[PDB]
Amino acid sequence: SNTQTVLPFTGLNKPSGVAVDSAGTVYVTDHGNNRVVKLAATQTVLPFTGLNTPSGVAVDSAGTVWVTDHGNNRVVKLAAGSNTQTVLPFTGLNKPSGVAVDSAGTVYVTDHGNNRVVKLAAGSNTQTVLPFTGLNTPSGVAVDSAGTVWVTDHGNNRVVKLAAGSNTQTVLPFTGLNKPSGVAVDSAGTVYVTDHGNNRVVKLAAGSNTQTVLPFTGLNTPSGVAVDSAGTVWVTDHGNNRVVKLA
Repeated sequence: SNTQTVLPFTGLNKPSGVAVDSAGTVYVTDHGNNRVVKLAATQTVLPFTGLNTPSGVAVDSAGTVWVTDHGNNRVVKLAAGSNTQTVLPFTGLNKPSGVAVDSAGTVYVTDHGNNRVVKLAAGSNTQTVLPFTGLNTPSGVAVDSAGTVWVTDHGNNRVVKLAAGSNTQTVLPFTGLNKPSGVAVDSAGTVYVTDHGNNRVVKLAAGSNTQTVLPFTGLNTPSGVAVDSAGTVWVTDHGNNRVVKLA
């Protein structure tokens, strides 16, 4: 589509990240109000407590929600319907900026202050550090079925990926990025990036050597992106306190 729609969230303040689950429920981290809200396919506020500028959210097939609680250097999780949040046994995080979960329940976090990406396997209590190199203030992460990890390397204006069990980081052929802030990948392998400083969302179609600019209009400093099964793209339009979607 070429016409966006604005999602009917209310009272957002600098939304920072967005996730969509298999039933089309949209979750948003409302950075300026220290909360996470959700809209089923009238918003609901999830029962997190003591969040400090939440920066990213991910949701798995069971409906468990994970949030990077940036100002408290931690990752918190709510199981579906649960009333108590759990702090995950990550250690050493500094200003965590984003989170993604794969089909296996493995949790990946961009550890922005430490220029690294860390992961916690499902059923594991000990994190591992991924062998990215040269990151600077990584801002977002996405993971696909293959277990390939994509990261927006915000401080170097680039997007990098790491294949599963590999020592090989690939720089994706995006062009002219300015503080890329979020990344999403769809089942076809298409990669979508929010280009924060250029007020645009770009996309590298699977197989393509050059990026395409999605037809959003009016964005201001977009901060995060999620894609669903049907290729609908959701973007947190941070500067306008709103969330937009494009079919």
